[PDB]
This record gives sequence, C-alpha cells and structure tokens, in this order.
Amino acid sequence: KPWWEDEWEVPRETLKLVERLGAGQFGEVWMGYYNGHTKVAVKSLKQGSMSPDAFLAEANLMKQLQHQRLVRLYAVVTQEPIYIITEYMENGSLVDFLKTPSGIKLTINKLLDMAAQIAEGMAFIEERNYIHRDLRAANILVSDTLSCKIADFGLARLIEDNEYTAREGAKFPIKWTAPEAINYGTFTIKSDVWSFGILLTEIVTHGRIPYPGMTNPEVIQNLERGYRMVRPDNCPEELYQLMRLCWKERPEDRPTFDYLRSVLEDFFTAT
Ligand SMILES: CCc1cc(N2CCC[C@@H]2CO)n2nc(Nc3cc(OC)cc(OC)c3)c(C(N)=O)c2n1
Repeated sequence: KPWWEDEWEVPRETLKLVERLGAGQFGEVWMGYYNGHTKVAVKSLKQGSMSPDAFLAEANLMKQLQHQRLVRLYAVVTQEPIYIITEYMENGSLVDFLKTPSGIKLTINKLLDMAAQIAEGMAFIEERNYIHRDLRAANILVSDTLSCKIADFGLARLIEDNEYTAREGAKFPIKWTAPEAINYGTFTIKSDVWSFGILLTEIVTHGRIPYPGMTNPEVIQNLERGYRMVRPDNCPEELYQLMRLCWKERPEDRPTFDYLRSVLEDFFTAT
C-alpha cells in the first residue's frame, strides 16, 4: 500500500520527540508522544547512513507479526527523516533492567516468569513461520508492569522454504548464535532456540556476559569438544538442564518454543 493509503502512516506533526534514549551510526531512538497523550518510542534514520528501504523493511515485517508478547508497530513516517514509531516499554532493555535496584531484588520465581513470557512470544513467531536471528536479553523489552516482549526485528525473516541462508561476509555475535548459523550461515527457528538458551543464562545471572572469561575462539573450541557453558552461579539445575536441551548438537533435537514455554510455566507455578 502507498503511503497515502497505508493505515500505519501518520503526519509527522502528530509526533513530539521528548527525550533521546539512544544515538548510533544509523540514527537515534527517542521517547515521544503521539497526539499529545500517548507515549511512544521513535526510531529515526540518519540520512545516508543506510538505505531507507532497508530501514523500512523492519516496519513492514512488524505489520505481519502482531501479538501481545511482541513489541507493536504504532506507525511510520515515510519521508526523510524516516520515522519508525513503536510501542513504548517503560523499563527498557531486559539486560539493563536486571541490573537496576528493582531488577536485582527479583526472585528466581519472577525470573522464570519472564523467561516463560519470552518463550511464549517466540512461540508465536514460531507458528508464523518466522525467525528472529537476534534473540538475546538486549533485544527483550520490559514494561512498567514487569512483562516482557520480543523486539528488534531487523534480522527477522519469513521462512517459506524451511531454511534461510545468509551470505559469506555476514557475521553474527558468536556467543549467542548457534554453530550452524556461524559455520554455514543457515538459520532456522532451531537456531533461535539455541539463542534462547544463552538468553536464559543472561536472565539468571542478572545480565552477565555469556561464557564468563572466555574469548570467542575459546567458546567455539569448547563447543566442538562437546562442552557447553559452565553452570552459572545460582542457577537452578532444572533451568540448566533446560538450557542444555536448547544447546543440543543437532538442530532437530532441540525443543520447540511451545515446549519451552510450557516447561517454564510448570517451573514458575512450582516456586
Ligand atoms: C525501538 C528500540 C528501542 C531501543 C532502546 N534502547 C536503545 C539504547 C538503549 C535502549 C536499550 O538498550 N529502547 N530503550 C527504551 N526504553 C528505555 C531506555 C532507556 O535507556 C536510556 C531507559 C529506560 O528507562 C528509564 C527505558 C525503549 C522502548 N521501546 O521503550 C527502546 N526501544
């Protein structure tokens, strides 16, 4: 649909950017207000830093992935500077929130709760034949009621034929990315499952960096030996054994997100 017909199109005049939350190579991230009252998040593109089409590709994908557990597209402004406007999450990044005073006092119960909400979200993505590719605590957002939602769909893809394959020079965070995506550039929902495993260690260690004290090459070397991440401090053995299912050698042996959700819910109501 052209912008004069796209229901997600708004006049720039509806938006007032109030506080800049982030600034990077490709633009900024602002807290704003839509029509005076509705708090939103505004992602702006820095002209020339990258292609508008590439920039807008994220919003188009979000128009297809709507669910309570995924950050919602609020609107676009398709003339320079391009704006993407999304649901505003009051507590920000999960990796950050876990490190605040409020985050620090969270019981293992509530942590398992949040882990179940993330999985519930990825389960929806799972059924829709999508993948995320960038699943990690940095890309989970928390609300003012302490709920969690998947975010940043820049790399998310639709899987018609059951596999998406990237290019040669394409590089990804080694600690969070499954071996098959690192080695062959092949991604599936099972690749996400592996990331979800890493993400679980982020949750239980209040946002600590995975594979404590190991360089990327040490991590690859260890994984190939059959080793997995060492038991994090204060990690329920049940959770650790769940992480391990996520880290199974063969993608098809790794559990579904629906299984992961239901298991995390038993864990949560049990404590
Ligand atoms: C659309 C993608 C994106 C990126 C992003 N970013 C980008 C940089 C920092 C934050 C995630 O690390 N934040 N930060 C947010 N909230 C936020 C950020 C804070 O950081 C100053 C502090 C907060 O609590 C006072 C809340 C939100 C959001 N959608 O509400 C957000 N969204």
